[PDB]
Amino acid sequence: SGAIYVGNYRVVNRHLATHNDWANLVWEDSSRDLLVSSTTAQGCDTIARCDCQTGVYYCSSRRKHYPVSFSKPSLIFVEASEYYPARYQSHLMLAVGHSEPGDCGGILRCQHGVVGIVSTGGNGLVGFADVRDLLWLDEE
Ligand SMILES: COc1ccccc1NC(N)=S
Ligand SMILES: COc1ccccc1NC(N)=S
Ligand SMILES: COc1ccccc1NC(N)=S
Ligand SMILES: [Zn+2]
Repeated sequence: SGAIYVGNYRVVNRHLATHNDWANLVWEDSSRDLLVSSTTAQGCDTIARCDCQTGVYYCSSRRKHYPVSFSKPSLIFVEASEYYPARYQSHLMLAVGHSEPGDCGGILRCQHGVVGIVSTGGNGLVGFADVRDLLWLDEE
């Protein structure tokens, strides 16, 4: 689990979105595994606006943060999970690292702020759903 809190937006994995999230939906994209919902309070997080390929991610299944190098957001043929079938998951970044379902929502961060959240795993890779292209998260 885990979320990003930027202004009056809450950013979660679409597959972990709550009823409250769907009842307060701002935007969702199955292809990206992202959902954003409205919030009443303001949030602690700044979104990275950058093309960094190095950062640090939180892995709940290790209670550890790991420094990683990661690929630029791509369309990545992700194998079936319990939430999605095998297709092109878009805006996905891959790194060599451990990942489990309960790790989805872990933050990846660079010097410019939050880059994305854990979305995929398996075979010694971790995939992150990028949020740095969602410029609208910074206003209104
Ligand atoms: C690797 O993360 C950082 C490094 C230096 C400054 C800021 C950050 N990012 C956040 N605190 S979200
Ligand atoms: C980080 O999540 C995964 C790890 C391994 C395989 C699949 C997934 N995706 C899920 N949504 S549970
Ligand atoms: C061995 O840990 C898992 C268990 C089930 C699904 C995915 C994982 N994670 C990796 N293989 S990175
Ligand atoms: Zn950066």
